[PDB]
Amino acid sequence: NLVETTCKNTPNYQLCLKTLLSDKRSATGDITTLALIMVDAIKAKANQAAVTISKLRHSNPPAAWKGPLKNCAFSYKVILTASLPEAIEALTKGDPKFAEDGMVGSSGDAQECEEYFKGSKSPFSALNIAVHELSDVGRAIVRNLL
Repeated sequence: NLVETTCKNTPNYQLCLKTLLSDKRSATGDITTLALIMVDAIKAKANQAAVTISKLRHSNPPAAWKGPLKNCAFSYKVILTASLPEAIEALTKGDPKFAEDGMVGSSGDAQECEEYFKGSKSPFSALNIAVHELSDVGRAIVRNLL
């Protein structure tokens, strides 16, 4: 019952469980594999956010959203091109401290994104919240190895 036990040691059991059991690798999965499955979930959501940000920026958004959008674009670019790749590298290399830092970064960047839309509607709030939730679950999985 590693998936059960692992997901119990996360800040969101039901999300962890739903996510790991979607993936085929979970049934035969050690802690690192489960980390690896979470990263790929974060990546799916981050790719969606990246496109969604781009669309909005191309849809003649109100001026007040230009700042937030532009900053969010940078956030997801870092997540996609640096944070997540380095986590996959680190988990592969057997160096989890560096994969925890990927999960910490992606969580803060998604949260910082949401935060720019404070006091207004947030046009892709669910995607920010998903990247943060999923990231906070990956970080917990990763910390079993520290």
